Amino acid sequence: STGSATTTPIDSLDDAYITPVQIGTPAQTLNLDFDTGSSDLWVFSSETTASEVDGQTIYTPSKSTTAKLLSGATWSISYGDGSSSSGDVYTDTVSVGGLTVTGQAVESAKKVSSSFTEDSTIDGLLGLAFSTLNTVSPTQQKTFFDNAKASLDSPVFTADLGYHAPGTYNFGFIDTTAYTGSITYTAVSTKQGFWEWTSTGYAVGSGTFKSTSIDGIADTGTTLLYLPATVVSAYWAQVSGAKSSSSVGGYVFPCSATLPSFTFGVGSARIVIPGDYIDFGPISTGSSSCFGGIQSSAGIGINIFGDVALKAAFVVFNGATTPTLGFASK
Ligand SMILES: NCCN1CCOCC1
Repeated sequence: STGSATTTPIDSLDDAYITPVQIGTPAQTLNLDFDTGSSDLWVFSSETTASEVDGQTIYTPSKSTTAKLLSGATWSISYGDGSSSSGDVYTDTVSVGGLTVTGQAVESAKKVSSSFTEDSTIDGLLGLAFSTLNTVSPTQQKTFFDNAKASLDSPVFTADLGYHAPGTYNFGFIDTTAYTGSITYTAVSTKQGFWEWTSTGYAVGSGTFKSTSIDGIADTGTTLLYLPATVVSAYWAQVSGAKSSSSVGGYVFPCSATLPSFTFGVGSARIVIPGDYIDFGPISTGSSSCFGGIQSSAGIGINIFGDVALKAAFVVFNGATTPTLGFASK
């Protein structure tokens, strides 16, 4: 089998992408943030504290004839950005772009932190990292991809995010019309539960490529590109007026600038992120300063190839027994 669903930016800056997901019988469609950096499929629900719901579509398991309460199972997650959520677990039929998984764990939120409440466009998350990071306790649950894996024509999923435009998540197949050149695959370490790989280096604009190993994760659930301070400083040094701001929380630059591209290595292949993708957006509407799409990973503990980087490529998350990651230009 296969599935194909369109993913859409939630706002004019691509702060996050939402993909419609069908849950239950009859279908209840919720717009979830597909996150390759986490492994819980959780939704705003009929159990969520009313004061913490502000415009989101909720999942009501009592209205689903296929919903089954997973007795004694609870979940509680805290993300790298400081946001959190928790609640109970049901199993239900979940479909993404025509691909159906029966008995998928759907984590019904009872509580969500304020960061979630204020994003009316995000009805929950659909985790696509390895199932070893799933928070369901005591019985750890599998991700939608992990459950679908055996039934798919090929055990893979692809991310094709658009810049200020819709994109696609495909399951079980590779669309050979969606990219230029070829897909270069690279090794993945599953030791930390992430799609963790090693980039072979970088270039700033038309500069000479520097061969240097950069371990990081392909994370569709992170908005920006987070790289070592050395790399990030060499990039922003090419932009007049760029500087790190403590009030904004990172590199800002004058909105008047046209930015250089940033290239990252995938084996002997090169993915070029256009300068416009790195011009993330104004720190406020009408502001003099704009927030950088490339930021330092110094306080995080891991480098993150977030949406700024992934939207420049067709990305294959290969879930075979020994997982690999593929990148193609587009
Ligand atoms: N609620 C703050 C976080 N979110 C994250 C996704 O984009 C919008 C802002």
